[PDB]
Amino acid sequence: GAIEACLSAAGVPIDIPGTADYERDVEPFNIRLPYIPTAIAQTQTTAHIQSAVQCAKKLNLKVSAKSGGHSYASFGFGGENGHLMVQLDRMIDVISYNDKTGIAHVEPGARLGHLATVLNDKYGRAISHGTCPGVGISGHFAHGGFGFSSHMHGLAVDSVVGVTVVLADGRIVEASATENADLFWGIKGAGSNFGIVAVWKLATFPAPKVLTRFGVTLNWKNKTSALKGIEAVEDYARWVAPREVNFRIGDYGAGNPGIEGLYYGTPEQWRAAFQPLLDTLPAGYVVNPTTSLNWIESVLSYSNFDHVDFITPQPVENFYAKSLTLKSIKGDAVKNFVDYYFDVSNKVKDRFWFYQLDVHGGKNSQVTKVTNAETAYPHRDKLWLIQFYDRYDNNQTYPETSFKFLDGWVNSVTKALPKSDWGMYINYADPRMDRDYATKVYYGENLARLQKLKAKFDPTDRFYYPQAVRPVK
Ligand SMILES: *Cc1cc2c(nc3c(=O)[nH]c(=O)nc-3n2C[C@H](O)[C@H](O)[C@H](O)COP(=O)(O)OP(=O)(O)OC[C@H]2O[C@@H](n3cnc4c(N)ncnc43)[C@H](O)[C@@H]2O)c(*)c1C
Ligand SMILES: *[C@@H]1O[C@H](CO)[C@@H](O[C@@H]2O[C@H](CO)[C@@H](O)[C@H](O)[C@H]2NC(C)=O)[C@H](O)[C@H]1NC(C)=O
Ligand SMILES: [K+]
Ligand SMILES: [Zn+2]
Ligand SMILES: [Zn+2]
Ligand SMILES: [Zn+2]
Repeated sequence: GAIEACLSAAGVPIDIPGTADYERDVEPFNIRLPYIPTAIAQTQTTAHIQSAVQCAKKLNLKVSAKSGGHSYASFGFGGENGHLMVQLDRMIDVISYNDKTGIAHVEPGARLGHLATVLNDKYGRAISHGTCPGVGISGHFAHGGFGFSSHMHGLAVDSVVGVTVVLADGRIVEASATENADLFWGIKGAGSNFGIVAVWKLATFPAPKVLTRFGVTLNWKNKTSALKGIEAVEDYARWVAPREVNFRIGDYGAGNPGIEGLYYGTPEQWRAAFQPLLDTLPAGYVVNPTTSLNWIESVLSYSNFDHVDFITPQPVENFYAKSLTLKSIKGDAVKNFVDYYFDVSNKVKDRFWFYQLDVHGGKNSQVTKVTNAETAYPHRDKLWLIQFYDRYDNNQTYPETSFKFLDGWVNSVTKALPKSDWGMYINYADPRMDRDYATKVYYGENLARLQKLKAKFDPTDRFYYPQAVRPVK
């Protein structure tokens, strides 16, 4: 067909329907949302990426990059059938490392586990990114990237010092603080909007030698306990929590909430740093035993797998997810949250679900040392990052009536807050919002600048997906 012929003439490898490569590359991480691209360009070089974009232009197609394919909305496909899909996951190398500056150049199909493995094993270096080893560098870094080092060292995006980008017109350009700084600003938080990143240029830190994983089983058996407890954790997060502590409250057992965390220091140093919160928690919590880790052991520890060096996709899932970023959860917000928690959520027994309340902001959070004005990322004024997750078996159909579960929980918080108090996080992409509403909540106070930037770098909407920023001049 026209697109196949076009790709072939340009020397761009293409997946053939019916082959193993096609079957692998076309599989969404969220099998709730499969999409059928018109063709899959399995790129090996920056030139292939540029050729693919060129082919999209001449055949008037929409083009979408897929890196680790972890988009909760399958946006790597385009969020709909019929795009040219630029499949990036064979481009996995740390192109170069500079031992004078600590800057690594990295290909856009490297997964977080593979990246961490190469930087640590080969160079003794580390970056602050997410926990899941199969996640793509590109989708992740482009929109933020939060994990168990973000309090200490900031977002994955905060490591970005430069990018090589393929634009909607197929030109290759460099972006950094001193070259195309407007484009650089957009890539660092809304990067799916402005081109396909071909090379990430990343600042690293020495791989930590002394880390302690900690956990506390909270044992909140009623509404009172959970209200008092979430309050105690916010206060600590807002005012006390030292730089070295990274943690969240999570519940993976429909009523068995815990704190899990990573501390930059010894077990004794953690205990002293956390003790003020321990003194305010409702009585009946149990401090679980600590685990002493080095950098690469910690990556493995929070993995949920027996290895981390992933160069292929991780097992697919079948789910819906939502998110919230909040200034505070105090007042009616936490009251409504806890009611719903016990009256509704804890009686949902037919599938696996979770929430995570991430300590994202607060006084000593590195995330918060960058303003909303400095990069595309719009949540620098938010203490909490919240994930809600609703997962069925792969052989089951996600039922239409099941959406209202996470919808209800999110509403219970939002109805209690002014609109300026909360947003949503595009790395926990929720496709059940129209283009205008979603970009309002994903990008906050930065949306007006993003729209103007979009009208400069993608006026035709070549990179269209249902939740892309609108080009507005
Ligand atoms: C599946 C999964 C996701 C997780 C997990 N844990 C996370 C955590 O510890 N911290 C977080 O902050 N987020 C976590 N997430 C969510 C993921 O971070 C997001 O789902 C990321 O967006 C995933 O990125 P990726 O795997 O690369 O997703 P894609 O579906 O390929 O792309 C998403 C988005 O990005 C665009 N895009 C891809 N590639 C490029 C390039 N090269 N240039 C520009 N834009 C690109 C896509 O088109 C799409 O729009 C844990 C788990 C298990
Ligand atoms: C919620 O649960 C907690 C403990 O799980 C309750 O506190 C316990 O119950 C009574 C009343 O305070 C005390 O005699 C116990 O010793 C408490 N146990 C612990 C471990 O502290 C609390 O009362 C409950 N709140 C309610 C039911 O409203
Ligand atoms: K198609
Ligand atoms: Zn590897
Ligand atoms: Zn308080
Ligand atoms: Zn293994």
